[PDB]
Amino acid sequence: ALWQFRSMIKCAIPGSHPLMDFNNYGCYCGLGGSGTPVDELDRCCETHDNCYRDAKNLDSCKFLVDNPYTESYSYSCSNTEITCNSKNNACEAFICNCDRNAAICFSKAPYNKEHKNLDTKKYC
Ligand SMILES: CCCCCCCCOS(=O)(=O)[O-]
Ligand SMILES: [Ca+2]
Ligand SMILES: [Cl-]
Repeated sequence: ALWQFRSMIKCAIPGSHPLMDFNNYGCYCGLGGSGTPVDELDRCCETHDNCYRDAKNLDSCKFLVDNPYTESYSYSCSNTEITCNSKNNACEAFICNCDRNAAICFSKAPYNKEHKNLDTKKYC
């Protein structure tokens, strides 16, 4: 679930402001996205959007009727270490990892204020 995603990011990147920070960033961090990613971070989101694309096409998520951001799952945090609990079932585990990997990715990609609120129509 999205709330869990924001929570997950706040775990891997402490003083973070997930939504303020990762929405409308680059050409992929946000609703949808196209064009060439603008940097390592924008790439993290491209990967995340593909992971969510596979998720819906996953047999294990056949009963999930909406966007993966509505799929709730089970994760824990410890020392900015994100764990996807084994109690998660197929679809959840999967979606949990799309998120986890994204948080980790986000925490290791440079952040360039210039790529925030980028003009998509003009550069994507
Ligand atoms: C352009 C941003 C769209 C998504 C905004 C946040 C939607 C979810 O809000 S939440 O259910 O408390 O995690
Ligand atoms: Ca996106
Ligand atoms: Cl995204």
